[PDB]
Amino acid sequence: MTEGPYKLPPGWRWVRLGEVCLPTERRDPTKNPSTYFVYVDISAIDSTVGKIVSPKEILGQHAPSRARKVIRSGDVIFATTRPYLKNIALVPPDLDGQICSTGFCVIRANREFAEPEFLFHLCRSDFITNQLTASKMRGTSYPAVTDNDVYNTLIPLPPLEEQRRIVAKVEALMERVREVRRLRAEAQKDTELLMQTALAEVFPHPGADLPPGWRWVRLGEVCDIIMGQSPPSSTYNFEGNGLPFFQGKADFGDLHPTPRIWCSAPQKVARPGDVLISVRAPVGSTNVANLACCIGRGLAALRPRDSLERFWLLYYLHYLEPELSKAITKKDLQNVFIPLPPLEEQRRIVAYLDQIQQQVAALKRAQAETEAELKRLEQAILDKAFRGDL
Repeated sequence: MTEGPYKLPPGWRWVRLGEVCLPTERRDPTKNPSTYFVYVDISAIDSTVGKIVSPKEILGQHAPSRARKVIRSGDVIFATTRPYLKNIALVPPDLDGQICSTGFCVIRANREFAEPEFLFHLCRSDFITNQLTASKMRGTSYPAVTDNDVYNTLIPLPPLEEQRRIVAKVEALMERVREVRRLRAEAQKDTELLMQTALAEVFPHPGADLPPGWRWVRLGEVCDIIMGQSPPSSTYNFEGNGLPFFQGKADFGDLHPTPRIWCSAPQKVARPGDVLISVRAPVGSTNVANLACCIGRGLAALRPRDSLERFWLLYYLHYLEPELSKAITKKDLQNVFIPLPPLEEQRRIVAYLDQIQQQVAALKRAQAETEAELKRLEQAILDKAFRGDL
């Protein structure tokens, strides 16, 4: 209504960006051929945080044709090409009187109405991007975004004092985001070390001391071992005839293999529970069977006897992966020594390792890629800022 795009706190007002900007000028550095100037092009900007980080000092003689807009301390420069990339930055004082590409719209705050830092953060918002119509679907001969298009966008305008307060809150919030990323990185490192340390303790070299009552056994003693075989070609089908067939490591998923092809003549069978292990090319890699299935040349299946927990075996094989990864013969597998606690202690220790393993996995995923996390979290902060909610 009278409220504009959305309702602002008391005392704020809606204006076009241009209404709080000043005129800007151009200069041809080639007119002082022996004079160095500093040039800010698109490549000079880190779009993730909106900072001029790599401008180039250039001899006037060699000024690029786009090098014509004079920038001043506190200007915001806003690329009119691909605006969604956020090549948008605040000009520091060291760059006063230097030059940026004509590809930037130069937004110079009229300090009677707007703080440069407030304009900078405002201009990084999707709220501005989303107003630039020439960025949306284009028909024949539609012009690209112009400087006037940018100056014409609507912006919420608090009093100067509140602008400065909002700038401080936005910058502090963004710094906390960085702090958390660093912390996560540290946790990832320490948690991985924890897992590695825990496995090394419970899985000592054969013959090493084990708590009384544990025994060193050969896997063959507490595990049925089945070497996979290639059935006759022509017994494979996709009609669900027989059992899913897994040739080798390639046919393994994150934890369990997913059925792709069947074999009507199941030769070597693995059941739910059994651990699958690659005995071929990438030796030692592991999965667990979740369905009755059959295995080929590339796999062995290990079926724990009653004195051995599936997951104790799995952790051990994973811990041994570097050794196992130098084919693998039945006798090899049967001859592997494993320390064997009573079932209750295997389960107690597996519960502990499971907690760490889940934490390592979570920490791995919780670290989002940098450019995306920073740009989209920035946007969520700006949305709060420009509604008056900070």
